[PDB]
Amino acid sequence: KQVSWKLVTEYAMETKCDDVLLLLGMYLEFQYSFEMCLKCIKKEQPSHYKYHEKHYANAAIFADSKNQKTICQQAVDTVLAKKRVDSLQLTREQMLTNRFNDLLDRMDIMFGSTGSADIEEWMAGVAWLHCLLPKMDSVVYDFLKCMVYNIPKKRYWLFKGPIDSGKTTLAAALLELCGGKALNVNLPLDRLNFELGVAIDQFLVVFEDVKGTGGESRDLPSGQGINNLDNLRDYLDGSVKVNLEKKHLNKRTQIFPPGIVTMNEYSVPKTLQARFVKQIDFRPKDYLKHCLERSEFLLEKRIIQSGIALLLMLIWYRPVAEFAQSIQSRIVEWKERLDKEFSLSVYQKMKFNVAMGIGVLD
Amino acid sequence: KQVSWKLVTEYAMETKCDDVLLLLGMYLEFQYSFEMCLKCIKKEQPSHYKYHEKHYANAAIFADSKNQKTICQQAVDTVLAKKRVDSLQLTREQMLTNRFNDLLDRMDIMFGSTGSADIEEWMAGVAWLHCLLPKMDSVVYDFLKCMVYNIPKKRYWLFKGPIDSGKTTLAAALLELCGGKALNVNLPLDRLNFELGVAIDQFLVVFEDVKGTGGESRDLPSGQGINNLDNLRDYLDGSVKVNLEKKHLNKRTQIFPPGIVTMNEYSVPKTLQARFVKQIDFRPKDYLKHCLERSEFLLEKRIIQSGIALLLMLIWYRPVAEFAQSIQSRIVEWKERLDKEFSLSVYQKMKFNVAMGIGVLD
Amino acid sequence: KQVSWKLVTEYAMETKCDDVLLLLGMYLEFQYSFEMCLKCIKKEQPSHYKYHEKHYANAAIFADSKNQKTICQQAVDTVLAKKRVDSLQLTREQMLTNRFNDLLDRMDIMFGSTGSADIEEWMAGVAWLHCLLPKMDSVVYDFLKCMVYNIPKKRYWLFKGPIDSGKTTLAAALLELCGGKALNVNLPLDRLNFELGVAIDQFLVVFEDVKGTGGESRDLPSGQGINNLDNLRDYLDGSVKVNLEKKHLNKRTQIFPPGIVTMNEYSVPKTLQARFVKQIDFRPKDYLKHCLERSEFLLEKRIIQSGIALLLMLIWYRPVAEFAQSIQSRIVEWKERLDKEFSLSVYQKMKFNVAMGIGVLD
Amino acid sequence: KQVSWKLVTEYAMETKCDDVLLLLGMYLEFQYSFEMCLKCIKKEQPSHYKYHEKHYANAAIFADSKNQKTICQQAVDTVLAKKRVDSLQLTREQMLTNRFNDLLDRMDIMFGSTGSADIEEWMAGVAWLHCLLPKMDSVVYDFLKCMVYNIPKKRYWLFKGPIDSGKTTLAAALLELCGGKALNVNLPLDRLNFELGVAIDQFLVVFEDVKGTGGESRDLPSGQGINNLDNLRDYLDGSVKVNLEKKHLNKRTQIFPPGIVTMNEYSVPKTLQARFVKQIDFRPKDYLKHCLERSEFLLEKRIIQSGIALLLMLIWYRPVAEFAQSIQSRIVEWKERLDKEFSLSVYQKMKFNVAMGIGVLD
Amino acid sequence: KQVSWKLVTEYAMETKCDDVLLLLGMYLEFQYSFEMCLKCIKKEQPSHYKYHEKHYANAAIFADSKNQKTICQQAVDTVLAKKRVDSLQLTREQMLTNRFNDLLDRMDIMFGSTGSADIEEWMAGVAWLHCLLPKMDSVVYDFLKCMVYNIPKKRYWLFKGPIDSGKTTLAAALLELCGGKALNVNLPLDRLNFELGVAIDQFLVVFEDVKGTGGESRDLPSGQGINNLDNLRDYLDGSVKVNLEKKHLNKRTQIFPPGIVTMNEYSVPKTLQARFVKQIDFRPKDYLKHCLERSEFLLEKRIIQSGIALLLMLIWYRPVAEFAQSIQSRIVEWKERLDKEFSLSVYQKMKFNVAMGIGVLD
DNA sequence: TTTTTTTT
Ligand SMILES: Nc1ncnc2c1ncn2[C@@H]1O[C@H](COP(=O)(O)OP(=O)(O)OP(=O)(O)O)[C@@H](O)[C@H]1O
Ligand SMILES: Nc1ncnc2c1ncn2[C@@H]1O[C@H](COP(=O)(O)OP(=O)(O)OP(=O)(O)O)[C@@H](O)[C@H]1O
Ligand SMILES: Nc1ncnc2c1ncn2[C@@H]1O[C@H](COP(=O)(O)OP(=O)(O)OP(=O)(O)O)[C@@H](O)[C@H]1O
Ligand SMILES: Nc1ncnc2c1ncn2[C@@H]1O[C@H](COP(=O)(O)OP(=O)(O)OP(=O)(O)O)[C@@H](O)[C@H]1O
Ligand SMILES: Nc1ncnc2c1ncn2[C@@H]1O[C@H](COP(=O)(O)OP(=O)(O)OP(=O)(O)O)[C@@H](O)[C@H]1O
Repeated sequence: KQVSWKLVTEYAMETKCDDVLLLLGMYLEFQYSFEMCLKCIKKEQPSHYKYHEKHYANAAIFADSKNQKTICQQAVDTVLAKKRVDSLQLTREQMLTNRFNDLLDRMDIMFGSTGSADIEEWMAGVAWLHCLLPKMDSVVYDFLKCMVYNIPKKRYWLFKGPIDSGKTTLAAALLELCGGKALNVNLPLDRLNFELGVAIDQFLVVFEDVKGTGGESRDLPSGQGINNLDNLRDYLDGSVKVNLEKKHLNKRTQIFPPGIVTMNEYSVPKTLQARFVKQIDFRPKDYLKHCLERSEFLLEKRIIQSGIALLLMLIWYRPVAEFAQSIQSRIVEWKERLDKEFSLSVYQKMKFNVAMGIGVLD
Repeated sequence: KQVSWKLVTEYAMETKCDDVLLLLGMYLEFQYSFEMCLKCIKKEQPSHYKYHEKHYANAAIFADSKNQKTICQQAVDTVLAKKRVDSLQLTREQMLTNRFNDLLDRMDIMFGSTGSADIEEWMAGVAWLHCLLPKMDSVVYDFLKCMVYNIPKKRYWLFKGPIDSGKTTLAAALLELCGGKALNVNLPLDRLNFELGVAIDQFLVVFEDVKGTGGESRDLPSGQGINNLDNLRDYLDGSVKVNLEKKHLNKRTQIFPPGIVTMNEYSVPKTLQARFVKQIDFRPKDYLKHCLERSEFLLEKRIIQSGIALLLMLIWYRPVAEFAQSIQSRIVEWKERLDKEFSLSVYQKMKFNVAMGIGVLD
Repeated sequence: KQVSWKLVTEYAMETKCDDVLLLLGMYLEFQYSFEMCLKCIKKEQPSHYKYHEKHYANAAIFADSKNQKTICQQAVDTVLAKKRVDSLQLTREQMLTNRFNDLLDRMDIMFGSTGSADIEEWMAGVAWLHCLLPKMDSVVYDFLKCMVYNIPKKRYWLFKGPIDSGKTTLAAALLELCGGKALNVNLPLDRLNFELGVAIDQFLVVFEDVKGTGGESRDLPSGQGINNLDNLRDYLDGSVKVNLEKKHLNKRTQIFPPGIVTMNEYSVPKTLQARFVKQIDFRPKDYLKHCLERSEFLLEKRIIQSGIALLLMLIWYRPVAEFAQSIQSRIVEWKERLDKEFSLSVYQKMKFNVAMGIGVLD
Repeated sequence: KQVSWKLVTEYAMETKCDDVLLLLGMYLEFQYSFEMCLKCIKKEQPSHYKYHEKHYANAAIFADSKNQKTICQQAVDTVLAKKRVDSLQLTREQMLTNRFNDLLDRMDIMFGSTGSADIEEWMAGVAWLHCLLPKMDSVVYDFLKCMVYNIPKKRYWLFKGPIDSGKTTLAAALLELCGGKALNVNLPLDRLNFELGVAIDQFLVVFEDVKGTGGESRDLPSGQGINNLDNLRDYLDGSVKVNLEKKHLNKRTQIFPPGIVTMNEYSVPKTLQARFVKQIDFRPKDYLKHCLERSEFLLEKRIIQSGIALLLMLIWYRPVAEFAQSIQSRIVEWKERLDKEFSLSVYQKMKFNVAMGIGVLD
Repeated sequence: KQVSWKLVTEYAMETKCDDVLLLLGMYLEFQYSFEMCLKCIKKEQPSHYKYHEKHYANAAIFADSKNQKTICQQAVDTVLAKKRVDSLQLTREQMLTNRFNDLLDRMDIMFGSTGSADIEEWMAGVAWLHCLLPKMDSVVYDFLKCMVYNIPKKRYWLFKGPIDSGKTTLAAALLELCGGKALNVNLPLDRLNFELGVAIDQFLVVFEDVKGTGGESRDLPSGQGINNLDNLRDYLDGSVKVNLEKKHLNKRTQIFPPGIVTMNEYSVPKTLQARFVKQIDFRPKDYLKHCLERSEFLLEKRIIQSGIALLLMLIWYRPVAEFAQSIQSRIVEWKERLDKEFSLSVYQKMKFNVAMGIGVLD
């Protein structure tokens, strides 16, 4: 009998795998009898144990094929093709709705019975982040809607304040939530053309730590990047399409994606100040620092970095109506979980602890 | 049975598709039983719902093929082959006529039953455009004739004015109208080689915001652009063929397309000035700004960037006689539709509101 | 009859071989009659004499094959696929356990019947290393655990001391034990970006011989290393992912590995100082250089640079329960072997010889 | 009836051919009958006439094949695979053993029954070489052992001497004997890195007359060598692995091979002095040049840069016991020829003619 | 029935054709019936008419095959393979002897019944060129032998003089006579580094206007000749071999070919001067110009550029015994046919017309 | 494999 290339393509679709070697390696594991597969028995990896029993029969025949890499390439192409279609057709709401479904699937596993994570420790993260800025949950919801509508000029946000004020911590969580890339515009003017190539097909971008100049009078080290951004007007305004370049590839034309800019207290030209919708000032606070000392599991597990943390904040704080209609059904079930898991006094007491600078838990 | 490679080629032809991945993805959509196809039922994409029912049977057999990417490669080459045949055998007038027929097809959707656009909003955009320069519609018509005739050493128009005077706005609409590419000349002398490669087989090009030198007397930056263009004379002149380059690919040879140059008020070599046919000055105007502040749905929907808007302006203003004979029938039909939906007084009222800096739609 | 590709795939897996030529060459050796095979009789290479008999028949048929290289390419892909899967799914603690099993296999060879090394000479190396810093074994155990947990901010160790004070030596041994790469960051600021591409998918890095500035007052030749690091805080803190560049390749995004920093006695910014978990001071000591000078077989055999010496040290000093569960069996066997091969007085004397600076062995 | 691919593969192993074109060209010769093959009859080339009569029938069918280069590519892969195996499994002593057998095999034909050379000619070369520097054979034997043992630090000798000292001429013959390369450290230190990858996999290496980087102080043109090697220590001392690079290619790590520094008499830093076991400084000598001027034969056959002469120098002087154990028989089997045919007085006569600068032969 | 690939391969060997497009073009001509072939009847090209009848049958079937370029590729490889076998194995004299046979076979045709040129005009060319410098035939005989023996240092000669010195005229004729290749030395070296790959497998190479600062006294620009060659002294010496570039094929290790350098009478370093074991100075004379002016077929038919003219000159002047041995029957055959047709007095009077600047004919 | 990117 013969290999079903179809069953491989279904697995590649369902795992969303798009490295040929990873696809190859995964599929080969299934050739042993799932009935005794230790990975199955220990429930170690969903992409294995959910699928081993189904694909076992075909994996055995695949193991005898002489065409193995060809089968994988065709499968992987199917996954890549689906992404091209989606990018050229989905609405930005649907894109975001997909991204949330992916995160919610991880949370189902992660706070599942097999899952490692402690929902309490992750809720401690939410209390800390909600403390980082006034009206934090509203600020997130505003940012998200701004990215979805992607209204020209009204597109870009500025994070400003001294080193160790958490701005990159928040940027990373947002970037994890939406998907996107960091970029570094401090380069000399030539290499920028490949930097910007990273933006190709992304949903967000984040500009790291753009060094101004003259602020070294206040110990802020001088750099080029502010002048470069001052010269990247159309990329920021997003009004017309632009051409983007990768190594060994011909240029590609699209609307440059929206995003975030982060900096120390350099002085900003009014030309550039005009382009940001919103400036958010970050400032350091001792009680957060003292709390972190006592609450170190937050850092150890990277909780405060994680888009998973922000999604819990949204689920906790914001009305069911605000979420895209299809996932509202899942959202209700998560609100129901959290309501069972915490009384509001539990949550409030945590926030109080953080404000005291005491360890979050008591 | 076997896959019909012919039917796939037909689908590629009729969608004018020329990405192998997009084609593959699209064709695989059809493999599911047509009758339940939610994309069909919700009438989401004509590129799908027109074709699914027809292609379904062959799509199922295609889904089993071990050879899928080779089948798609042949179809994509057929679409590319037709483009090259046409590029070597059409008149410049015919090319523009075909391009216009395409925009007119897109307009059927925008204002059709699916009707996602509002024709009143898009007609508001035309009012703002007809304010941007004296005799705007006459200027557009003169440029179109210039591009069709393609008279050697009389092929290029110069736009200059302050920043925020409107240059790239108007270039963007002309470029969508005719089809073409933007190019950046502010580069080191090596990178120009691959950069100018982009012009291959295009109808227009636009050289974007060419930087001069000594412009700091006007608080401009300075850069390569002007001294660099002063070398590239024969590309402007278009009297003789030239040899054009792509990455990993051999030099093509053709006449370099006609086009537009944009800049701020750098001072220009009189030699380069003599190579331009026509210079158009742009100036900021307060009432356009105040009108825009009160009319921002123009920006939000990119109306004033869009080639559809320039086509609508021509249909409103120009005699049917000026249109190429084949499309005069469609032009007459669109004129009747516009005359039905708008009085002159309504259009006059809009234009008067713009002159007063009011929101257009009172 | 026909070639079994499966048998070649097994050999490639069992030998963990990932060069197509290395694989091809060795498999061809099996075609000659194993029953006489001088390599087998002289028990020279395990990867041969363990396998020759088993694979013999298939190797003979493979010797006739008309497509040999395609077989070997498929086999090598299978080995590479296993690495990709493991890279993405193992815990760091399992990676180290695997890294240990590999070395224990090679030790079973070195000190086995083939006897190509003397365990007593290697134990001399252990004693000399143990005297290089107080509580050396506890120091090494702490270092390994630190790399295994990879707790953010708590990630980097600093080695200071005069030249020829062993800091390179110990780093080399640790790197041989764990796997990883060195890096040089005394470069100018631009080319650092390609340098840091080295770290992609490594377990450790060593920033080797960072030049400071102004140390040249103590004849420490000055350079940009220190100031480059003081920019790189985000990579060191390890709290969020970063983008790494390779030549002719796209960026790739990951957590930046933990590592070690070595320098002569330059000054440090307090900012940089705060990023280190622990500082270790190296001082040159006369009895060590004199003992080396009278025990030079150590150097000649490159013993003291070798991770095998570190593994022997851990086994000698540290409890079985402290090792990962699976390998505790091999640990027990090796303890028993070493205990039988060395009474304490032997080791005590060897240490005391080092203490006297005389040749270790007298 | 069909081409045996195996017979072609044997011939490739037999010849050790590793160029697909050479293999193809030669094997096609065998299609004519060996019975009148004039190359066979005139005994022109062994790699033909030794094999034609065996391979004849297969070569006829080979000449009718349609796949000819495909057969030959597989055969070249076999020989390259063989090298890859040996290059990784053996140690330096067996490598040298095989290396000597190769040159001994050649001498066993050059002075063989063809008479196509007379060893007498080479003995004049041997005399000139033994006059070149004292105790010459022992200096070679010491260097050979030194480069075999590759003991750390003790890895480099410095040649020194002005133009026409012969230091290049010597290094050439040693590289002929060993295999290895020379390297231009006087390259500018940023580009220099892309040459260092030449050292990959090399048994032995040489540094080309390392220029004082302020060397023109001695009226010797300056170059980066001494600046670089003042710094780049353990590439020479070979204690630990270091990393090396090529243009458009990856880095690779190795122990940097042992070798020879050469210099014209530039200023040398103490760092760079410490690298050397030996710092042999030597002169152009007048009778030597006058000898060659009267002993032109030695240059006419390039003898004084051929390692074949060094092998003969060792064969004459060195005891049989000093050589690799099995080939000691071949050492006897040469000493029989030399010590028969040339008296030590005849040998001393040649050395004396050299010492007098007289034409070596009378 | 089917194409004989063997018969095609014979034609490629017969023609010594080694371009796959040329070969394909050639063979397809034969598909028409040779019996009426105009080219045959016209006796237009020997490469055709000698072969059309023989190959017609096979060409007819070749014309229908669906893989014609595969046949031609294998055939072309057979020709390239033959060259590689000869390249390594032949004596330099034997190579030169083959080259002469080829030229003599053309002279059979040129002065044959085809009679497409007259040895009258060519002998006028001989007479003209025998004026270019004293005893020209004898000077060439030295250059040939210097090249055949290829003795180290004794491998390069320098032509010197003004412009219009004929030095390129002489270089051209020698390169044709040998079948060498050409190179320009005067580049900034890292361009030339890859270009030098051309030198692979060549009997001879030549360098045009080896120049430098030694002519900027006369304000003639410093081409990097004198810059490069004092470094590249080894390549002129030819004492030792080196590795050389190609696209696609592996780098090839060879000695450099011996060759020629030329200059427009710049200075030379004495270090470099030593490599020009001859140097010869050339200066214009007006009567030679007037002769050309009155003998213009000398230039129009390129006679005075052509190696054929040198071969004619050597046949006239040199003794039969001075040639390579086996061709001397052909040497005698042409020496007869020459003096059979020319009295010395006519040849001498031709030379006297040249010396007078009279048109050679009478 | 080159090429474009590296490399400069
Ligand atoms: N608001 C805050 N007040 C005090 N400490 C803070 C605050 N935010 C962050 N921290 C501390 O600073 C550390 C680093 O935070 P983060 O990386 O986000 O700072 P940053 O100022 O945005 O950095 P950078 O500008 O270098 O990207 C945190 O791990 C935490 O210990
Ligand atoms: N003539 C104008 N008067 C007032 N506002 C204008 C005018 N033209 C453009 N604007 C405003 O400025 C924005 C920028 O327009 P655009 O980017 O085309 O102008 P530009 O700065 O002159 O062009 P470019 O970037 O090509 O040099 C417009 O979107 C509109 O909001
Ligand atoms: N503690 C020590 N006391 C004396 N000699 C030492 C000591 N440690 C190392 N050595 C000697 O120094 C040599 C070099 O060691 P190593 O490279 O590890 O030193 P280092 O301090 O890291 O030097 P550098 O920074 O100059 O590379 C060793 O091979 C040994 O000969
Ligand atoms: N000891 C010697 N006595 C006399 N002549 C010598 C001696 N050694 C070399 N020569 C002459 O010098 C020529 C160049 O030799 P070689 O390249 O080996 O010298 P080198 O000292 O390495 O020079 P450089 O520093 O210029 O590279 C030889 O071909 C030979 O003619
Ligand atoms: N001996 C000569 N007397 C007079 N004119 C000569 C002589 N030799 C050559 N010429 C003239 O010089 C012209 C060019 O010759 P050639 O190219 O060989 O010169 P060249 O010195 O090598 O030149 P360049 O340095 O420019 O390449 C010839 O066509 C001829 O007209």
